[PDB]
Amino acid sequence: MATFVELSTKAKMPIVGLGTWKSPLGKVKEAVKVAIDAGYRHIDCAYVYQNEHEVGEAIQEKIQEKAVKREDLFIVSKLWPTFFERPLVRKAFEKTLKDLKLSYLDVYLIHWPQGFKSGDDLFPRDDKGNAIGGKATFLDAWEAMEELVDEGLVKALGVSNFSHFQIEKLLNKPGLKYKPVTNQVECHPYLTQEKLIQYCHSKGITVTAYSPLGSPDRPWAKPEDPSLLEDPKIKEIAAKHKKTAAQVLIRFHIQRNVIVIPKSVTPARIVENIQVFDFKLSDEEMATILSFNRNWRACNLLQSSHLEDYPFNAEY
Ligand SMILES: NC(=O)c1ccc[n+]([C@@H]2O[C@H](COP(=O)([O-])OP(=O)(O)OC[C@H]3O[C@@H](n4cnc5c(N)ncnc54)[C@H](OP(=O)(O)O)[C@@H]3O)[C@@H](O)[C@H]2O)c1
Ligand SMILES: C/C(=C\c1ccc(C(=O)O)cc1Br)c1ccc2c(c1)C(C)(C)CCC2(C)C
Repeated sequence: MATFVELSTKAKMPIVGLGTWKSPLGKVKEAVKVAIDAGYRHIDCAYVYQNEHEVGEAIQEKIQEKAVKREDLFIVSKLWPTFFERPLVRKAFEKTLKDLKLSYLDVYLIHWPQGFKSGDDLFPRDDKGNAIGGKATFLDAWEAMEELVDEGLVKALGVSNFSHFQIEKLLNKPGLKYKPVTNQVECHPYLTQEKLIQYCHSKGITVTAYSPLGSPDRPWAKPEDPSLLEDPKIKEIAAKHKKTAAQVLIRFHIQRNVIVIPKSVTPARIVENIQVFDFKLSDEEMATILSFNRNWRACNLLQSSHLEDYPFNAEY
């Protein structure tokens, strides 16, 4: 049973959620069911994961068997950047909600700030594999998303992979109806996001940490790339508490009041990843962990730097 981070809307977002990127069909349903049993109330989803239909099946199953009430679940999905054109925003959302078998989402995020070529090719790219842009912007998309909140289909809106410049562009848009309640970005001891977190918090925006374990199963991983779970200095701290490295990496975010969404389809690990409310990292331990900041991203497979609004060039 998790503590919470309060949003600007006063809604309570569970500080630990379940990630579902690359959760396979046939394992993700069981993953969601084990997580709800273990006390997870926050599930992080996306159109682009192409598994929301199986997540929906699992959620509905657990609501049916009285394991959990809808209003105690916090469901998040994301709009993919091939759907920034107004009518596509609605159609994309409708498929997401249809797949999830829900009547509303708790938060709906812009997945990525750069617009891609519009339509149902989710990864439009040239021969060399660089992304093909579209003319619709994240501001166009936000406009259409705000309707969903007007209609009660989404409780709050958010962003993902935005630098502070792009959040400024959003916050400083004349005639804005709803503000982002969270910015979901990569965060872990090698990418501590100190400036970005400070910025978001000062604007009443929470931060959701993705890839908190360094996404160890990412396909583009080189053995030279650092590994957090195998990091001796992380493992020292885990040992001190007789906890696992994974548990330390998750607890790190909790103690910064940052929401964190570790992904697993392994029942033992799903349970392990929420056993993080019975210990506390000392100040010196937090300081030590923060010192590991390398500014290293597990997640930037996007050959999209040539397009406008690329978020990762900025200092923060
Ligand atoms: N907004 C975005 O752009 C964006 C981008 C990336 C991710 N996300 C979200 O954030 C979530 C989490 O990030 P991520 O999936 O990239 O990587 P991650 O959560 O850092 O790591 C997941 C990997 O670690 C393994 N694992 C999980 N718990 C473990 C434990 N206790 N001990 C050892 N290994 C463990 C998992 O294996 P098994 O699954 O085989 O157990 C999986 O291979 C995603 O699922 C997604 O919902 C969002
Ligand atoms: C994999 C993907 C991005 C992506 C995937 C998952 C998540 C997430 O939230 O977990 C988040 C994200 Br963000 C992507 C985006 C653009 C492109 C590609 C993949 C490939 C590599 C297929 C070709 C080139 C382009 C640039 C079109």
